[PDB]
Amino acid sequence: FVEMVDNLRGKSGQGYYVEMTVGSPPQTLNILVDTGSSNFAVGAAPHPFLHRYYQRQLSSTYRDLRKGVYVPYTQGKWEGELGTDLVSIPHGPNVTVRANIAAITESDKFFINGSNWEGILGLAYAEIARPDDSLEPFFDSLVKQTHVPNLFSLQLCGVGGSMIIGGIDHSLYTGSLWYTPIRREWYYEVIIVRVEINGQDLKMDCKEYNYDKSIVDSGTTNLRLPKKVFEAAVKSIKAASSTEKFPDGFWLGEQLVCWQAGTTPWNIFPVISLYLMGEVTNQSFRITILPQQYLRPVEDVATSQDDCYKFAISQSSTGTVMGAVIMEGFYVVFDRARKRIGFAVSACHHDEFRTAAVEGPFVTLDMEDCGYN
Ligand SMILES: Cc1cc2cc(c1)C(=O)N[C@@H](c1ccccc1)C/C=C/COC[C@@H]([C@H](O)CNCc1cccc(C(C)C)c1)NC2=O
Repeated sequence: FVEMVDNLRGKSGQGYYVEMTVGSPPQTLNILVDTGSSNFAVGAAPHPFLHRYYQRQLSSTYRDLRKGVYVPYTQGKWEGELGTDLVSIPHGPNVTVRANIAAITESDKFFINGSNWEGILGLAYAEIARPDDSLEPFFDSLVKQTHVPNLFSLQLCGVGGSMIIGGIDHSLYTGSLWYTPIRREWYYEVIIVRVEINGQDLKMDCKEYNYDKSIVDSGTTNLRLPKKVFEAAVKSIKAASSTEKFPDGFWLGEQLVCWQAGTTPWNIFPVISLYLMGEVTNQSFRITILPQQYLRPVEDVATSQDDCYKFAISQSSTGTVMGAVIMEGFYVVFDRARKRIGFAVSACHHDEFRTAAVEGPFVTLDMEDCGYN
């Protein structure tokens, strides 16, 4: 696993990617790591934002599946043609597998100018693959075709980080690993049982936190919350930070807030705790996130007399999304073999006053199931 450490790169706010090769002879591409979807897809024709792309006609091992595919995400969409080819991860396990690949031929608001990645690795389950669940996802192929154990973990550092395939690297975290069940195998779906802001409970029925599912998604930046939960959370964050007033556009994630370089007032912003269902009845643990995680710096030389930030919590109409802002400075273990997700504090986490945490146990008397439907 040391060979896999620091195998992820990224531009701030533009996506974490791993190097892969596709085809025979190997064509090198940088591929976005996405636990929020299940299609492996690569740019396969010119695009103003791509420095390189998959050339199927140079690969003797390419097999055309004679089927088109269209994938509309929350942000962005693409379409292209299915086939299969040999794939390897130079800084992953030492194996070469034959995998499904979508050759993207048209796209809209999907590739990002300057992001350095040319494709996406959907690491979730076949139930949400397009065009349907018969298209085996990459990680499934890898496990079936090799001896790699059925689990991977991600340490995203807010850029670089590590994707450890087939295991857990103890150098990447401290303290204990706490596990929450994967509720259903489609997305990495989990259940939040409680939310607090500065230790104050939001006080809603816990099904609202999971309306109509809650997922762990490395392919989305923000923590995204159902409308009712989002409005409650903003109200409580505004209340805690009320010594300064910000425009509504800031709270809507449409406008930056800036402070003279070095003077960001971290202390006025609250910590947010998300309590995740535990492995034992009515037990939970919490992960705590600091404003350094949910106020995302926007690098722009033009504004660089200041430190400028966007509010990285937003409203969702498709359930909770624990995006990269939540994953950053946790080590997150996708323990597919045991149908659970592990969290620990990451070696790449804080202030001289507060530190992000993963801790438990917490018990609740309330017998409600927090799962939505
Ligand atoms: C609002 C928003 C949504 C999404 C991405 C971003 C922003 C974004 O800004 N992402 C960038 C990034 C930067 C820094 C860190 C992490 C990500 C770069 C990543 C692009 C890849 O997009 C991946 C996609 C992810 O699969 C979504 N999962 C739920 C889902 C919803 C609908 C359909 C489907 C499947 C089943 C087809 C899944 N993310 C976004 O939609």
